Amino acid sequence: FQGFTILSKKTLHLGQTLYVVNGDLTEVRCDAVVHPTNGTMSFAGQVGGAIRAAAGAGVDAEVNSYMSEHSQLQVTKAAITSGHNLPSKWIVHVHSPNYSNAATATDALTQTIRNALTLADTKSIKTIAFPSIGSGNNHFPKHIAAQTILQAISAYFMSIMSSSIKEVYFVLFDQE
Ligand SMILES: Nc1ncnc2c1ncn2[C@@H]1O[C@H](COP(=O)(O)OP(=O)(O)OC[C@H]2O[C@@H](O)[C@H](O)[C@@H]2O)[C@@H](O)[C@H]1O
Repeated sequence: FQGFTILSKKTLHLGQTLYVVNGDLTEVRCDAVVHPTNGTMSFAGQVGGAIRAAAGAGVDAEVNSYMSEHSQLQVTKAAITSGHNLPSKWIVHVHSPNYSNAATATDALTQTIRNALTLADTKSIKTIAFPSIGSGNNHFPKHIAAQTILQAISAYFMSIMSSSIKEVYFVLFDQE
C-alpha cells in the first residue's frame, strides 16, 4: 500500500499515531525523514545513499554550509536541511551511535531519537519517518534497535506538554 506493508498502529500520549511499516524510507511522502549519519553528515550509510540519490545534488550545498559553520555534528545530535527532490519536505540528520558498547549504546540511541523529535518539533514538523537507526553500518542488533527506538518515540510524547508532531512512522527495511 503506497509502497509499504503496514504492520501496526498505536496511539501515543498526545494523540500521535505511530505506524510500524516496511518499505523504503525515501518513498515516504511526509514532512521529514531521518538520516542516520556521522559527524561529517555524509551520505555514506545505507539509508544515506538512498536519501542522497532521491534528494539530488541540491542537498549537498546545505550540508556543506552547516559543516562549514560547525565542523561537526556531535554524536546523538540532530540537524535539519531541506529534502530537495525527496518526497519529504525535510531531512533530519542525526549522528547515529555505534554499537561499540552494548551497555551504553541503547541510552545513546534513546537520546538520538529524542534529539531528532525535539528538533523536528521546533520546526513545527507534523509527520516524521525513522529508519532503524544504528542497526545497519553501526551494528545494533535489529531487535534492540527497534525496541529502543519505539520506546523512545513513545516516551518523548510522555515527556512534553505539546507537540506539532501528529504521526510518526517507524520504517523497517528488508533488503535492496
Ligand atoms: N532505503 C531504506 N529505507 C529504510 N531503511 C533502510 C533503508 N536502507 C537501509 N535501511 C536500513 O536502515 C537501518 C540503518 O542502516 P544505516 O544507514 O547503515 O544506518 P546506521 O546503522 O545508523 O549507521 C550510520 C552510517 O552512516 C555513516 O556516516 C556512519 O559512519 C554509518 O556508517 C538498517 O537497518 C538498514 O537495513
